[PDB]
Formats: sequence, C-alpha cells, structure tokens
Amino acid sequence: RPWSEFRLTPAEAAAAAALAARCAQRYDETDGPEFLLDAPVIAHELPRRLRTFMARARLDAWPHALVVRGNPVDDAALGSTPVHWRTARTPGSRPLSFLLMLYAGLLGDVFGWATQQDGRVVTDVLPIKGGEHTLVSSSSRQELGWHTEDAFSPYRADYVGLLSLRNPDGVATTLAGVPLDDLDERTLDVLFQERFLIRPDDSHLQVNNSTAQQGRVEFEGIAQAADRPEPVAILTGHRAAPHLRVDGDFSAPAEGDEEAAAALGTLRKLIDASLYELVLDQGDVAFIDNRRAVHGRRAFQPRYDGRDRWLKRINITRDLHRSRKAWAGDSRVLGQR
Amino acid sequence: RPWSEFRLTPAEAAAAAALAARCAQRYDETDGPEFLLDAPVIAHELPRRLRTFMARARLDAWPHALVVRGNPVDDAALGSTPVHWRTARTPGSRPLSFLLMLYAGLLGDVFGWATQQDGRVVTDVLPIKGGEHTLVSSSSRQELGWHTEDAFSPYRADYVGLLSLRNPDGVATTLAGVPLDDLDERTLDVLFQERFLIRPDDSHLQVNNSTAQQGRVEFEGIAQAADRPEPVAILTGHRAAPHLRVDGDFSAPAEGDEEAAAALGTLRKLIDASLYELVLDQGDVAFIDNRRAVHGRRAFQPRYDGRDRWLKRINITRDLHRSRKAWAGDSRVLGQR
Ligand SMILES: NC(=[NH2+])NCCC[C@H](N)C(=O)O
Ligand SMILES: NC(=[NH2+])NCCC[C@H](N)C(=O)O
Ligand SMILES: O=C(O)CCC(=O)O[O-]
Ligand SMILES: O=C(O)CCC(=O)O[O-]
Ligand SMILES: [Fe+2]
Ligand SMILES: [Fe+2]
Repeated sequence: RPWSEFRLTPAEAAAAAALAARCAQRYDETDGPEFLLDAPVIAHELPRRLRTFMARARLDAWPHALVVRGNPVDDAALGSTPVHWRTARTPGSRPLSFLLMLYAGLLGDVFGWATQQDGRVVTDVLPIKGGEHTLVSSSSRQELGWHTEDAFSPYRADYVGLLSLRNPDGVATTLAGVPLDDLDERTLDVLFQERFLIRPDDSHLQVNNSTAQQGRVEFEGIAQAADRPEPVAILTGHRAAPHLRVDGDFSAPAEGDEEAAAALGTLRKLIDASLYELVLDQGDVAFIDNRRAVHGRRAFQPRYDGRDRWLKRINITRDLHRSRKAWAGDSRVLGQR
Repeated sequence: RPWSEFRLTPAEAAAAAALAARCAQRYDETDGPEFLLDAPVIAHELPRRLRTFMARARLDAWPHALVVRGNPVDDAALGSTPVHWRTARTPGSRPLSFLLMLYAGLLGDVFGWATQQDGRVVTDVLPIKGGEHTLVSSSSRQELGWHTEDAFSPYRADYVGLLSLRNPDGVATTLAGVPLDDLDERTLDVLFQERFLIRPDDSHLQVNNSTAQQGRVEFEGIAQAADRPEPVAILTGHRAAPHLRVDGDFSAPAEGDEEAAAALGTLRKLIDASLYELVLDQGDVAFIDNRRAVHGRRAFQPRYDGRDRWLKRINITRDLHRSRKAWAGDSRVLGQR
C-alpha cells in the first residue's frame, strides 16, 4: 500500500490510552500553553515500538501517510457525536484528543489557525446539519474534493493528523500522490513555475467561525489571500519526487496563462484518476504527508442520530519558526493582517 | 545572555555519558545507517530535565544557541588531539561522538555533505599544521570569520552542534544575531531582496578532502555554485525577526548592484560591531541556530603538542525531506551534480 501502517498490540494501545488519560487528569486542556510545551516530552513515554515506527516512517521517502491502527474507543464512554464543532470538546472525547496530540508530538510542532474553528489546535471533523453541500470538513452529501491542507498558505502543515473517534459506515478518506508516472516533462516544467493562484478555503471565513471571533484581525490576511493571490508553483523541490501544493476547488491558473491552465487541467485529470481510498475505522489515526499527497473525503449520507462519523484533527509543522511572521500573538495559532 | 543555557548536574551528566557509552558498545559507528535511525529514539532515554530543556528552548523566539554545560571528559582517556580530521575517530573520542549525536537527535535530523570531511556526519574541528591561515575549521592563527554554516546551500543546517572535547586555553567561538536595532528600513528592504551571491566555502573543495574522495560527482555541484551563483536574499521571513544567510568571506553583491553592495557593507560593519564570544570549555556542547545567528572562531596560537583544542561537530536539519534533491544516494550525505 502507498502509506506506512502500524498496528498497536492490545497492550501497546492500552498503555498509550493510559498515558493520554493521565495527561487528561493532569492538564486542563490540550491547547493550553502547558500541555503544548510538555506533550512532545511526555510522548517519549509512549510504547517504544510505536516511537520507532514514527521516527523511521517519517524519514522514509515513499509514504503518503503514516497510519496507526488499533486505539480502543468505547462508544458508550465517548457519548453522542456533537452537532457542531463548537460543542465538540466533550468529556468522552477528551482523552482521545490528548492521545492525538501525544502522537502528533513525535512528528513535529502542532499549531492551529486564528481563522479556523476559533483558533483551536485540536479541531473536529463531523457533519453539520444544513452544511452537507459545502466545501468544508463538516460536509457530507457533497464529496470533499482533494486538496493540500491550507494550500494557500506558506505556513501550511507538513503533516495532518486525523484520529477517527467513530466511522460506523466506513466512509473513506481519499488520497493521491504526484502522478509522476503520467506527467510529461513539459507539463512538469510548467507546474514547477510560479504560474498558479491558490486562494484560502471556506473554513477560514468569518461565517464558519463563532460570532465572537469575527473581529479577529487575522481574517484581514485571509481576505488579502482571496482577493490578491500571488502566483505560486504547484510542484517544488526534486523533479523525481516533487512536493505538491494544490486544491482542486481553490486553485486556478495565473490570469490569462493558458499553458499553466493546461498543466493544471492535466494534473486534475491525473489526480482524479489515481485517487485512492483509506478508511479510518474507529480508533485509527492517520498522519497525512501534506507535501507528498493531497487528500479529501468521499460523499456520504449523514445520520444526525448521534452516531455520525467524527474525527479529531491537528496540524503539524516540522518547524514552528518557519511561520514566525504569522505568529498571531501566540506561536501556536497562526494568522496575519 | 543571548543564548539559552543548561547545566547538567553531575548525576545527569553521568547518566548521559553512560547512555552514549552503551551506544558505543552496541553500534559499530555513529554514521552507520543503524545508529542514524535509532539515535532519535535512544535519545528519549536521556535525563528528563535535559529533554525538557531541548524541547522548550528550541521553540523560544530569542536564543542564538542552545548551550549544554557539564559533560565530563577525561583527557587521559580521550588521548591526544589528532593531527588531522582524517585520523580523528579515536577510541577515546568515540563515546563523546555518540553523545553529540544523541543530543542532536532531540533537535532534528542529522546529516553531512559528500564534499566535506569525506561525507562524515560527525565531523572534527581541530588545528591542522600548515593550515593556520586558511578559511576552514582547521585554521587557528587566522580568525575564522563569521558565517552562516554552508550559506551557499538551500539545504544548509538549521542547527550546528559543537561539542568541546578540549579547549585548554578557552578559545572563543564567536556569534552575532541580525543587527535589528541598527538596520534602517531601506537597508533592511534591500537585504530581503534577491540581490546577493553566496559561494561555497573552501571546506567543500577537493583539496580539503581525502584523495580517494576526489572522484565524487558532488564536487561538480560545488563548482557550479562557485562559478555560477544564483542571486539570493540575505534576510528572509519576518521583518521583525529575520532569518540570516551570509558569509563574511564568501558573500558578494550581485554584479554591478551598488545598492545591494552598500547594504552588505553596512551589514558587515554592524555584525563586526555586535560580534560576541561564547567559550566552549571541555565538555560544553552548543547548538547554534543557523538561521538567527552567524558564528566563527577567534584567532589562536596552535600548540601541536597533542593537547590542541578539539571539537566534534554535526549538522542538523528540522526536515531531511527538504533536501531530497541533494540526497546523494544516501539521505544523510548531501550533494548534487
Ligand atoms: N477543496 C476543498 N474542499 N478544500 C477545503 C478542504 C477542507 C478544509 N481543510 C476544512 O477544514 O474545512
Ligand atoms: N567565512 C568562512 N571562513 N566560512 C567557512 C567556515 C568554515 C567551514 N564551515 C568549515 O568547516 O571549514
Ligand atoms: O473527513 C476526512 O476524512 C478528511 C477531512 C479533511 O480533509 O479536512 O480538511
Ligand atoms: O571552532 C569553532 O568554534 C567554530 C568552527 C566552525 O564555525 O566551523 O564552521
Ligand atoms: Fe483536509
Ligand atoms: Fe561554522
């Protein structure tokens, strides 16, 4: 398979769960300054085989994601799936939020966005009634199209972590790598050139944040990125293993550039054709390599009966200092005027 | 002080030394594939207070370096300072080489250069007889001028680790940050523009590697960088806390660009004026932030009596994948055609 996979033994999973539960006892919140600082060191106490996997798999050249299977989740303890991300920090989900951050700490520095889900670091992916046909994570009936997370931003995550709290109907996350076996060298050349526009996605809009947050200055920066996007490349780095920056619904060619458009058009077709499925069953965690792969989510019919699919999510950078220009008073919540 | 400092307790230092000694027993070499992979996980067994320091201090906004004092070194066990880096992997220095790599593993991914000290990851800084007045690390009588490590390369280290095996006469390492208190905004603007040339330093030349290594294709890339340097910026990122890329002896303005030259001239003067000293006593380890600070070494009179100043050195990147274009058959030894 095109991702790297690790299955916790029941004992290893229990030990990891126990560690997260201890953290949940000792800290007030996952996004508090204290746990943000301590989590990377506390993570050193996770099962050694898992730490070895995370240290090695991160350095392999090929995988689109690192997938860890077998974290126990008790639906009775977890409670009902929240109706909105706003109210999704439920006591039942609290230990698993801590668990996700512990795993994340092995791969890098976690962070959030001032303009997304009220500046939370641990965020939620769940269907919101009335928002089935939107372009955001809370959609359902409309497929979430493939994308690089926060493609518009130079400070976008290196890895995106997704922990499945529940997924009773096995709804697939989608993935695709760079279609290197089919991109001709001229098209490739053009994709490496700064000839494309990527605008911020709808999750960064004021309407998709709580009314209280609407005043934030960081929404100014989002508006600038939407109104006056600077041309950037889709592919960067090594021609034989390029890094990818694209969003199927928020990318465009530079104005009037038909050669760039043709390259983007070809890329779309090749990515659509090579898109594959990864089902995150309850307790599965994936860390998607946001430079090697784009990802999305298959269309599904939401339940709204309290047992909808529900993920916890977190952004990870290999280097927090790369985004210091966007440190919005805090280094862990990013945005700009 | 402008760096972050940690002093090991005798017990902590002994525990760290013991761990490195165990590694030296169990692995054949520091640069072998096995220890390179395992070191970051083995480092989780270092004293917890040190791990906390390394995790937190790396994320602070201000320090030019992370300095760890108090690693014991026994000169009798260490043996005489080698006459050349070639023969510097002495049994007496072996545990301390492992120790350096363990500390390095807490901060990132270590790597070396195909074109420097025969592609070694752990390298040596010691005076070489006949080479006192050179621009390389083995100089002495001539001051090693301030520089960003491997400034010419986009794959240059994020952190440079220096472990002092001996330094009986307290020879100072030099450091300077961006002179933000004195750079006017016009000069600053120009330094942020791609109007400067940075060429590879002499340590990357064939003459400063073993005759056997002379055939390496990676020297081709060095020659290209020396002959046809592409214009780059000196300052990048946040205007209020810029990252720095400059080498006092290998930087130049773009051809005929007198405004760029004036900005570089001003920068030189301000850096010379703000340069300060850090003395790495025997057993001290510094991890210099290669983006916030330039560094060098004061002129000193070499002894050549077997007790010359001697450091082990290692390059660290926050993300090995950023250099995949330069993975010279191995991800840990960098270079290009
Ligand atoms: N093509 C897209 N739908 N892009 C936006 C992806 C979803 C976005 N990351 C969110 O949290 O809502
Ligand atoms: N300005 C300079 N002297 N630059 C080169 C610095 C020394 C170089 N890093 C070496 O290992 O030899
Ligand atoms: O629901 C999923 O599996 C993915 C959600 C997502 O890509 O959010 O940006
Ligand atoms: O000798 C020192 O302290 C520094 C050596 C160095 O900057 O090597 O590039
Ligand atoms: Fe996404
Ligand atoms: Fe140096």
